[PDB]
Amino acid sequence: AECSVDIQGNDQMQFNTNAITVDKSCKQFTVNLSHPGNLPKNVMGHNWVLSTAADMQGVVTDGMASGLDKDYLKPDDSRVIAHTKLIGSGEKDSVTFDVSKLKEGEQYMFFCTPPGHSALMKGTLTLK
Ligand SMILES: [Cu+2]
Repeated sequence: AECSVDIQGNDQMQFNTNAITVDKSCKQFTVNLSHPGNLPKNVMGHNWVLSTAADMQGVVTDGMASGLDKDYLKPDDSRVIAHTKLIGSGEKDSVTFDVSKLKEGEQYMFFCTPPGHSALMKGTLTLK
């Protein structure tokens, strides 16, 4: 409903949006991630990861280094505000997070951390 969004990552390393708006009065927000296509998780897995704009580089750098078995996220990374798990084609995962984690006027970015994906699979998240 108003406090959720559906996003897709496909076999061509595309998310289907580059901008998410969250109603600032939502108590929680949910992202429902899915993966059209047929490529398996070990080839074309995707996740959905939220951080500040400033933290994204570091999250991506350490995430890509962390490997498939760690969903390409640094374990215990305090910069990651919220994340789904890593999913392959035909799979689905949802994450819910507390909108009080987020500041009106702050610049947030969502992105996919797997090797080769983050520059191609990113966007803004902003409160309205
Ligand atoms: Cu991806």
